[PDB]
Amino acid sequence: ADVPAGVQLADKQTLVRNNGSEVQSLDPHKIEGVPESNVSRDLFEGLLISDVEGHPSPGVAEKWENKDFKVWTFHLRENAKWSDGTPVTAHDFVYSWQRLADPNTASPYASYLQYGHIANIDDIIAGKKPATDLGVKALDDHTFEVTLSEPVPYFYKLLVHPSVSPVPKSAVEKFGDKWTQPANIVTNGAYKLKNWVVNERIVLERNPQYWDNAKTVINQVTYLPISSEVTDVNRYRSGEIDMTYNNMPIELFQKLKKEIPNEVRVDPYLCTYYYEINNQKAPFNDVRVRTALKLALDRDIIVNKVKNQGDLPAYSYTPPYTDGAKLVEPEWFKWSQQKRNEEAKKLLAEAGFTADKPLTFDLLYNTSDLHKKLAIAVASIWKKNLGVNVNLENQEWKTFLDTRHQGTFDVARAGWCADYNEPTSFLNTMLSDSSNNTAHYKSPAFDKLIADTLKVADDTQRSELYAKAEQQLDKDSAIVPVYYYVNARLVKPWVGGYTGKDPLDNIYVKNLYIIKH
Repeated sequence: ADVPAGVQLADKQTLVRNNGSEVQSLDPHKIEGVPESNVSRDLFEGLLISDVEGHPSPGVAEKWENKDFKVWTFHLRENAKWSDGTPVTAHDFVYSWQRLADPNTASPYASYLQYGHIANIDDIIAGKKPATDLGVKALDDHTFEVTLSEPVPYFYKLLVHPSVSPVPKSAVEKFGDKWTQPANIVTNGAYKLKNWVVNERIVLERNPQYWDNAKTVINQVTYLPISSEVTDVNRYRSGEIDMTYNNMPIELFQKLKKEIPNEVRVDPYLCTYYYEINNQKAPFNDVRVRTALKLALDRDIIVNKVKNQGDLPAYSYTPPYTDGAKLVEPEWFKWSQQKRNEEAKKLLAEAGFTADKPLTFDLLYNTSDLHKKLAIAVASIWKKNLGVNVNLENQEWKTFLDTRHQGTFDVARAGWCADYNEPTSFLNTMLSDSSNNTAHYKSPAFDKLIADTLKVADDTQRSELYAKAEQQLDKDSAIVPVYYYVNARLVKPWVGGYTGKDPLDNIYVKNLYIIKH
């Protein structure tokens, strides 16, 4: 943390943050969501980290070079250590990225190594080559060298993500799935795990071995698992919570902006809220059905009437303000909702559905005030505009993600937030073989457009290809875009160091501080 000259620090430097749900895991190779990543950034530190404004910056690597954007050499600081005092070395990175690539680990982020095009990853994922063939090596204890199969000018931007953080081989090996328990875990971020009580709290304490420990200010941070946005706001206003999760309740938000304007933080956020259709399951394998659902949803009602928190109606997957996005707004987005409804009814009438045999399906969402209220509204809109019937089902976060990976669903509420600010952070998740493809969408045409982006060495050609890839997704109605999120949350006046400038919202508690109050 960089405390401004003249700010008076509180005697007690403790923080309580709501984290939206119980995490999937604390193992960097078994996680894929925002709540998980929030805790992961405090515990595990990779090659680079984001600074307080989100810029990729030195993490365990103090400096790095690239040869033709294909060979990346990371010089690791000599004093990087784990919480047990042992050094973090390039060998830790070699073992960790191999473990991520290994199919036996079954990471939801195995494909992150395909996104960076680390040599031999496709064969490793397919079981054709062992994980030790991965294009990574330790040239010495403090030098990690990464070899890609094609030039990737933005490669270093990927390296702030939890999937590429190091994990301690000796703890993993000795304790298996219990390596993350407080008595067994070993960490290299600013914090260490003190307590983990499922569905109650996660408490982290300062890690004195952290290389940058002298600049850490907060001594203890607690992460809560509260999925009710209403309850989160209530416990923030009672004094318990210092920073809510960034999902805001429809019941209270309008009141909140009028009651505590200065605590309501609203900033840009590279995330898209959408309804994920399971493209492999009939009748959702029919584009007419998917297009009807996409067109009949009334974004103006959802975004400005039912939610009204500053979100922008969406017509694509990749947010248009992603660095490198130059998207073409489709003609259906400019039409009237009436015109979109007739088209939708027409397509559904064409797909075999009638009043006697209507379209009825499930709408899965993770337990939340916000998502339930949006799903109820979407169900009403779809019923009125298209005559379809939907059965709402809530599931807790960890189970909800598993269900979508399992492809035991019809339509699911969904949200993707960028992992690095470049359109492929979104677009690579729709590749046929991506480990993050929960839409279960497989288009050889889409795959080809993305494959072509690194075969050109021109930003303009790349952007035009990303635009076309979005048009292909849209043409196939792989998803139902709803809105581009804003990052809205409450932060107490005494919480310093949170700028809101990072559109990825990669917060590190080591950067915050409590002002005397």
